[PDB]
Amino acid sequence: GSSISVHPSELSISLFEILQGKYSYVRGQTLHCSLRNPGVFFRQLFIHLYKNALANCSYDHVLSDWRTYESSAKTRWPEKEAQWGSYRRSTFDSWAQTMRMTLDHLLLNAINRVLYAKTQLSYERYVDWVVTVGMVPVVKHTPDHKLVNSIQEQLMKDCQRLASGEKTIGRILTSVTQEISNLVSSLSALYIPGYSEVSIDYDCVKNTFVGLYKQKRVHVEVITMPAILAGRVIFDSPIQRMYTSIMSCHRTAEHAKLCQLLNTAPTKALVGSVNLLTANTFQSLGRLQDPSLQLTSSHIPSGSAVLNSFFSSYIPPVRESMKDLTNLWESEMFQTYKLAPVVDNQGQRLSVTYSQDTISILLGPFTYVIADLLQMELISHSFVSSSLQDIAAYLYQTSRLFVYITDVGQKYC
Amino acid sequence: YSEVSIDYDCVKNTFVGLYKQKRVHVEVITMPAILAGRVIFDSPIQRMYTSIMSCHRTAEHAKLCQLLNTAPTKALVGSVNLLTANTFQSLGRLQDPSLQLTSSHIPSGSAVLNSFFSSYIPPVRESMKDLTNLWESEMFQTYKLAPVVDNQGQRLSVTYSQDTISILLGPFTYVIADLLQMELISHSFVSSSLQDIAAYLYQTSRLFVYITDVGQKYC
Amino acid sequence: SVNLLTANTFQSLGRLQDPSLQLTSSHIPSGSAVLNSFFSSY
Repeated sequence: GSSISVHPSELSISLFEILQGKYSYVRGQTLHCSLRNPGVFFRQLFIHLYKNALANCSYDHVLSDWRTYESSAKTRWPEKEAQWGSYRRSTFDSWAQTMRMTLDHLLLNAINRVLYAKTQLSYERYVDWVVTVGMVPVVKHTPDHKLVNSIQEQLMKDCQRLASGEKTIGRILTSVTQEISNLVSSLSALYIPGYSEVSIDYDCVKNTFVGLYKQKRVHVEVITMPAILAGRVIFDSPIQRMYTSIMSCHRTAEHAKLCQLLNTAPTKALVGSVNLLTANTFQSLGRLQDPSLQLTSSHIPSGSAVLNSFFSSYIPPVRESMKDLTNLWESEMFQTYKLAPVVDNQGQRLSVTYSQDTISILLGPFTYVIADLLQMELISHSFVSSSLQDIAAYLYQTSRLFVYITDVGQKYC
Repeated sequence: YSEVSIDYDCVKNTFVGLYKQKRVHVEVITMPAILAGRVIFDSPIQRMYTSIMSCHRTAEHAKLCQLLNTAPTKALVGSVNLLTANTFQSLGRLQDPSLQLTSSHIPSGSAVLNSFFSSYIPPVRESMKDLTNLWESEMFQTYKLAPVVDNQGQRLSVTYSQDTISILLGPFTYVIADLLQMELISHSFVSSSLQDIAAYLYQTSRLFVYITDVGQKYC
Repeated sequence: SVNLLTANTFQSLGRLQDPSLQLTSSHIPSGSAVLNSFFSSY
């Protein structure tokens, strides 16, 4: 009735080292290294914080500012009050392009500084958790106002570029700033706590699995429940499904190296420091005159009259196990996490991007389950290979601000 | 500033570095594993370290089997460069007992019953052909570099991508130096030229908007 | 015990001088005069 079992066993200490590649390493391990990419989750923080800044609905505030922009352009062009047909088409495009460069300057700078905050979360640990084990330890730290207070002064410094002087131009530009003032302080505080330590901390077995730091307990989040036998715990993991063939490749490679180093001497019979790549052939042969390298002694102890003898040659099948594993891990990430590669003509492989199916498997529980992040929205499929210039360009056409400008532009036509 | 493979680093809860008499601040992008016995890093070279060591030791093994099989006649007992030298001048210098025979003394109390011969067998170049495909899959998946390829699958020089510019030039610009106003480069600008950069930025600049505003009033 | 992929060739051959790796003993107990013999491969 104890109900406790150790998680860091002899199996689990070897599972984390497979990714680290000390024991066995092949070409198929590299496709897991693209699964550890934090830049796709970095795109989710860029889309979320930019969309809600452009989600403010202020109809009368937008239409009142074009009137003051029109009244400014009346004084800049004197003696042209009689004509007004050419006045519309030049100043309307002149009104729209002013508002893009102000959002290019101040709005995008606040997004990237939250995105690249020093030592807060770890997506590379999270892929190192989930692929190895279904459990994700959660250490909740205190939300510290160290990087937060550096942002809260830049809340004022976003206004200091306009210096609160242009109330007409600012009342759109601060309305999108006063929403991102509140949202960053709500997002960055939730961006702090969640931490874990891969291959360091300790985990136990009960009805609900528990983890522990030096003196405190650690909450455990499980995405895939392993099998718990009373003798030995077997995980439901893609590496655990690979563990038989990973062990078999290194032992036959050490067997292959053993047969190489045993067949060094050219003459085998019965009885009954300078690097050689750098050394000259004249200097090497003076050092190779040793009885260990030239002969193999086979003593054959007494009471033994040798009747016959045979010779055995070099035969490990070395590279056939390596060529299987490169096709084996290639079929693993493309079917467990369903990654879609891009392929040029004549079947040439390029870098593998993510898919819509892996963004529900990984970035679903990474965003929603780990941290209490309610308002977050999942990324569309075509945005994973895009650029930061391409993201803010496409989101403008579906934003709130473009609807108001199109409403103004179709009345005057 | 920093000094690669020169300065000194320690291990604590927060990692610290040191110059001759002053402390050096340490910025960490990937946290390694800290075991009490041996420290194992989370590095792409550290993930390669097993196969890098195995290639040189079997190449030194391959060179050892070459230099052991020099003499053409092997039996039991029981300075001018040769590329530059003439064949008549070389054979006068090759009349040496070390190059012609291999002595195998077989010490006393040993009546040799049988004997065998072993030939040259290292698998030399198969380890080298694996590593060229191994590092090719490493930078294209850890840093996600996009190459350009002509027809019939011919490889050209590999440019950067949008994914490596967040991994490398993100922490290089923002984390290291307090550079607030810096903006990350667009994707299509990495292969451009300096004439092409200033041409394209003019069409989205502030100055072109004012000139277009003047040019549409008079039309 | 050092892994042969990591070990030097000079350090390995000092450890490979063992009677188990070099020979196979086939005792063929008494009352048996061996007439012929054969070899089987992989």
